[PDB]
Amino acid sequence: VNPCCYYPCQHQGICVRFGLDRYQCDCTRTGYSGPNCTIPEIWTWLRTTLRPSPSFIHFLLTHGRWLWDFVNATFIRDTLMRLVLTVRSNLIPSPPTYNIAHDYISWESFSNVSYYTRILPSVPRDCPTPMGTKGKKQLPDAEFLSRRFLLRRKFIPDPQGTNLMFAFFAQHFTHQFFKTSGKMGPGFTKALGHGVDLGHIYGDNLERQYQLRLFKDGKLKYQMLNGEVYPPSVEEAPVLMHYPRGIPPQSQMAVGQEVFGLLPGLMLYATIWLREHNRVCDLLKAEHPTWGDEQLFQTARLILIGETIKIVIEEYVQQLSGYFLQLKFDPELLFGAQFQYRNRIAMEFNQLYHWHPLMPDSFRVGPQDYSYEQFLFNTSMLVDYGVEALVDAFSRQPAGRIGGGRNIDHHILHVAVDVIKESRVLRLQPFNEYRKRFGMKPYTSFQELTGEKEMAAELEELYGDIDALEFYPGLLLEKCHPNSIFGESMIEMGAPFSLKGLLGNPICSPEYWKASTFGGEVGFNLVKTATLKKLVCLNTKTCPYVSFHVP
Amino acid sequence: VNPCCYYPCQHQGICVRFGLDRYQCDCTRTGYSGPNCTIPEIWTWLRTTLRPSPSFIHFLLTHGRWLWDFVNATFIRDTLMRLVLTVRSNLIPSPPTYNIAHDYISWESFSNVSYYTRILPSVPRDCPTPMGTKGKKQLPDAEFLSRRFLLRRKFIPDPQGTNLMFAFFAQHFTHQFFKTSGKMGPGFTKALGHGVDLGHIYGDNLERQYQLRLFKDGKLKYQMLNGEVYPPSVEEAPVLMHYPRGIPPQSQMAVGQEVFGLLPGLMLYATIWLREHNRVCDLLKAEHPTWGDEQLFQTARLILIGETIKIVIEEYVQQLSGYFLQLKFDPELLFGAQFQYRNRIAMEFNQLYHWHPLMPDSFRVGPQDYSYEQFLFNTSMLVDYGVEALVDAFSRQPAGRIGGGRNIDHHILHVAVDVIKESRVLRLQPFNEYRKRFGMKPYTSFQELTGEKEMAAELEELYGDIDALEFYPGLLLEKCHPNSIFGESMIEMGAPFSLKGLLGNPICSPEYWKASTFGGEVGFNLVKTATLKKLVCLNTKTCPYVSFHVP
Ligand code: HEM
Ligand code: HEM
Ligand SMILES: *[C@@H]1O[C@H](CO)[C@@H](O[C@@H]2O[C@H](CO)[C@@H](O)[C@H](O)[C@H]2NC(C)=O)[C@H](O)[C@H]1NC(C)=O
Ligand SMILES: *[C@@H]1O[C@H](CO)[C@@H](O[C@@H]2O[C@H](CO)[C@@H](O)[C@H](O)[C@H]2NC(C)=O)[C@H](O)[C@H]1NC(C)=O
Ligand SMILES: CCCCCCCCO[C@@H]1O[C@H](CO)[C@@H](O)[C@H](O)[C@H]1O
Ligand SMILES: CCCCCCCCO[C@@H]1O[C@H](CO)[C@@H](O)[C@H](O)[C@H]1O
Ligand SMILES: *[C@@H]1O[C@H](CO)[C@@H](O)[C@H](O)[C@H]1NC(C)=O
Ligand SMILES: *[C@@H]1O[C@H](CO)[C@@H](O)[C@H](O)[C@H]1NC(C)=O
Ligand SMILES: *[C@@H]1O[C@H](CO)[C@@H](O)[C@H](O)[C@H]1NC(C)=O
Ligand SMILES: *[C@@H]1O[C@H](CO)[C@@H](O)[C@H](O)[C@H]1NC(C)=O
Ligand SMILES: O=C(O)c1ccccc1O
Ligand SMILES: O=C(O)c1ccccc1O
Repeated sequence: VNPCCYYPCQHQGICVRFGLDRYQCDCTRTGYSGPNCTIPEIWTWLRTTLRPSPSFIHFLLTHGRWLWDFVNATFIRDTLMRLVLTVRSNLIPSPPTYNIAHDYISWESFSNVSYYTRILPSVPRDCPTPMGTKGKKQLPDAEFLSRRFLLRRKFIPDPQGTNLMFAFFAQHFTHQFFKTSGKMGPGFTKALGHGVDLGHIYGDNLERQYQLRLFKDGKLKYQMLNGEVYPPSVEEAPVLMHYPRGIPPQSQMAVGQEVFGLLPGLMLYATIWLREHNRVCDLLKAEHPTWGDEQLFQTARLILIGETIKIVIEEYVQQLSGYFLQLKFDPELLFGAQFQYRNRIAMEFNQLYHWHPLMPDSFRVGPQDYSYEQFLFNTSMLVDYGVEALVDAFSRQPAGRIGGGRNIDHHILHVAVDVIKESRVLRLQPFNEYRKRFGMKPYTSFQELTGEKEMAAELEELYGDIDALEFYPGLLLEKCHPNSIFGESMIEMGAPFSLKGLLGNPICSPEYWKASTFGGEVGFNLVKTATLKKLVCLNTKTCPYVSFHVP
Repeated sequence: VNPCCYYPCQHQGICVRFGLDRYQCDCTRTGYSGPNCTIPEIWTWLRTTLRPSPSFIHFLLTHGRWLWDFVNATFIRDTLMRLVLTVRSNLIPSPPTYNIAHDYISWESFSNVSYYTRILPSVPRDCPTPMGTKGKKQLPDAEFLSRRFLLRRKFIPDPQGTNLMFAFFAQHFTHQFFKTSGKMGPGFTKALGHGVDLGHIYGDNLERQYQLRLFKDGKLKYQMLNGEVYPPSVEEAPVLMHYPRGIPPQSQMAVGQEVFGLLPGLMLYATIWLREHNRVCDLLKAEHPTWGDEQLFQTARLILIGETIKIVIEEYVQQLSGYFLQLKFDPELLFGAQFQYRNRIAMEFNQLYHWHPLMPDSFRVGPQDYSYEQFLFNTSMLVDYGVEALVDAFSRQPAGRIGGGRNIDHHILHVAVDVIKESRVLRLQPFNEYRKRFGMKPYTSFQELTGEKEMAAELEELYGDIDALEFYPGLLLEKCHPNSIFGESMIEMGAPFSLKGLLGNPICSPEYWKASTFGGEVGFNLVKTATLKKLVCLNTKTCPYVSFHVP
């Protein structure tokens, strides 16, 4: 039996098989010694014995508004902000390690970027069970598993007050790096940027960019409807889009992210960001009359990437975390650390970001309450209503609790079923293993995972061992932090993926974080001072209620 | 007139144009303040006032064998070795900056790797002269310039004792990252690895790899001739090669670097390294009976990359530098520094590596003395003679002095003419500017550059201003260090390009420099203990004189 199936090596040691039987754990720089990397070093032991519970830390970061307000106003902010950054980022490896194709480091894994990387090698195809050593020889029927525990019965709204504006933002945003290759199979991605390259705006390939490009003042092609700016028509800018057959080019918006074409929510943001890139071009042109198209274009894109990363950290992540510490985007807090300004999308991080439970039961656009059947492909709602309008709406309606269970609207429940299946193809290791890998202690019972006894009892008969509970179901079915949108593992496993993928962008490097990179103090400030509100409102005839938090 | 043409911004400040006229220098983190980044900071001034002449340093590193021997045996070795590494690496920017297409940072420059990057933006196409502000309005006719100063009259051998074994090594080696795209124009490269990916052995693209692959024990296809191993035939492994029309597949060796097909020197090494990869596979298979093709293949490639980087630093660079300090390859000397494990090939670094003057007047293979006319495409010399034989030969014959002037054999003189021309297309800035950029003070006269008065006088009438002397000619025509293969600028500008491109490989990162990456302590040591001699001799029936230094 493959010894590595027993996941022998601890604390990130590497299981290497030898001989027919045998295996050896590589505990290089692990912090532990021993045959399974279990015997700590004085400092390592001392370090972990004092490491305060993730739960505790969370508690602190969410209480004492008063105390925190003071802190946010002292230097201690940056101090912490930096600390968070560093310690968080360390769990994610760089350079990348393994891929769907290699549970080893190989030059090809490091070079071929069509692959999504992974943090934990697959459960060896020669293990006795589909999870390794424990559990049933067959896993719960996803359809069922999804219908029994992820299927929304009564809408549970997210307590943080996360509204639709955030739900759509998160969607649209994450759809620039999660873009699994259809024809290539799972574990392959079309987004070769692996990060925030704003490729869903400019196109995932050069040709497609040139298509959406106006080639005048560095602008992106667009069109006027009701004397307002929207993306161009597929007719105008002949790019490939995904619209149900029967919808004509003249009625399709060309945009950069083929899929975005079906959900006014997506196209809404796609219009704001287009509008923005065009506006920035005009600014640049003022300062640089001597500038050319590309120079302008290229520079604008650099600025937006800046805007995007700021809004994402200070407004988005703030909301999602509910922390009282005011997060801050300042790539200089890292100029002292040993950070690698590079990022590669993890298949695990893709699963984890399947926050479908945010989606509501019905989409209320004022007195009007639309159905999925009226939302899902409506090629007119955007133009009809207008940016400002829809923004106000989405800003007001709440999105559902993410973690917790049974909160995924049936219209998109299939997605989650597919996620489970896909996971298995990827031979993803067990939830409990990942619990460890990301600093946590594994669950000892289904009753501990979920906060209750009922479904914890069924999962038990279903899976057979907490040590066999899968990644995604484990993430979605774990008990939620007091009044949080989700629980411990979501944060403890997601945050590193998130923060490494945000600071590890070439523009956060000391090399590019020069004001010249952005066209001067002008462009630079745009980056240094972005706001979700400024984003919408400067590109709309009238500023509505804009916020990730429902009023 | 474009103000940036005057190269106003000092010490790496960035010239940004503004308004029709105007310009502003971005001295962010430059070390200087001021309108042109000229007013130092106390520490910066203090730092440069003590910075000992590069010449001095060189002197020290080349005398006192006695004193050095002691030092090489103390910890002080590592100490220095590390220092060299860090301080050297800093001149090369990471992430990369500009490209043939953009004299600005642009996401596209950071993403599109078909581009060779550059350290210094081009001389703006709107400047009054082809070099900016100084010099003639037309540059010296390359053909002439090459015939008057680079054309060998009497062979000057390199004093360091560099032989042909080194000349060919350097050639073959550098032909894995210098691989300019024919159909794409200058400034475009086919080697998307930008470093030591050993792509000239395994192929520059996946398909081509699979072609040269045997798919058994992780081996590379090969063939037997005289009961000895050589690469396979183009017939056997149908890969694309470059052989004059009329040479049949059955008579062509398939190898990985299409061009290598024409020069027994290249194919000689290509055979050694193939032989090696196959041998390592056998080792791996012993330890890992349970291993598969890919696992074996992939792992072997990782080990060779290791071997290659060791031989390159400790034997190759040692010889080429003539230092008494014993250089050392230990990626851990960097685990403390803030280094970025990534590398991108500089167009400037490509020019600089055009060491054609190494090539002899005639190739002596024992009593036999062959002509270029008998060497240049001889599809049999290798098989005829045998690895061991040719190795001994090349190890004994000396190669010419690189720097100095008039030492390029006429058979390949065209190459240098083309280099000059190509430079101009790239609109490469002036030698003197690069002198500064890499820490040096610019030459004040042609007589100072060259050690003499004669040709210094002609270059003067030719160029018109030392401030107009071009990159390559300036490198090749500058006065050689006492008994060195070349002068100051070659080392001061080449070493950083070299050392950053050697340590900035993902395997030198603390993430991959685990013994598990190489299949265990076995593979690991292969890397940790490589020798040019071990390389040849373990793959040959008999060990000959092998060395980069002529006996
Ligand atoms: C009207 C609402 C939405 C619909 C109809 C929807 C549907 C889908 C579908 C069908 C897929 C493809 C996999 C499959 O075949 O099941 C997908 C993938 C995914 N969705 Fe959504 N989704 C919605 C909202 C969201 C939101 C709000 C987010 C952001 C949390 C999100 C995150 C993801 C992610 C990250 C993937 C993976 C994409 C990839 O790897 O290519 N989705 N979604
Ligand atoms: C029999 C000896 C050699 C011949 C016939 C030769 C010839 C050439 C030729 C023709 C090119 C293409 C450019 C052109 O059209 O002129 C080339 C490029 C170059 N050679 Fe050689 N060379 C020889 C030895 C060397 C050696 C010893 C080195 C190593 C120092 C070297 C380094 C280079 C470099 C780096 C390039 C640029 C390649 C690229 O960018 O694609 N060559 N050589
Ligand atoms: C990246 O890796 C994938 C898988 O190794 C490569 O895709 C396959 O490549 C082989 C050889 O060309 C083909 O037989 C397959 O049909 C390819 N497609 C898929 C979906 O597997 C891909 O070519 C690699 N890309 C690079 C640039 O190396
Ligand atoms: C890398 O950059 C080069 C130049 O920008 C791209 O090559 C050109 O791309 C355009 C659009 O496809 C074509 O019109 C040219 O014919 C292409 N070839 C050359 C030699 O310029 C190249 O496509 C880019 N590669 C990527 C992956 O972005
Ligand atoms: C108020 C104190 C702020 C400290 C900020 C540290 C950021 C959170 O750090 C996280 O802590 C977890 C629990 O120790 C670990 O498991 C994670 O690896 C780590 O990223
Ligand atoms: C015996 C002393 C060894 C010192 C090793 C330092 C490595 C050489 O360092 C070089 O020195 C040059 C001159 O100062 C600078 O111009 C270069 O930028 C730097 O890389
Ligand atoms: C190492 O791990 C294996 C598998 O979990 C176990 O059987 C073995 O006893 C462990 N050895 C030690 C010393 O912990
Ligand atoms: C599309 O939405 C509009 C409002 O924007 C609504 O009037 C119309 O009926 C919808 N069409 C469909 C097919 O749902
Ligand atoms: C800045 O540089 C320009 C161009 O070399 C020069 O004309 C100008 O006088 C300089 N200004 C200062 C203060 O050095
Ligand atoms: C090729 O080299 C061999 C020796 O290896 C020599 O005998 C033969 O004449 C050469 N052929 C050519 C065309 O130079
Ligand atoms: O810093 C965090 O804890 C965090 C948590 C969730 C999402 C983003 C984050 O930065
Ligand atoms: O360290 C150096 O000075 C050096 C010089 C030339 C070539 C390689 C090198 O490492």
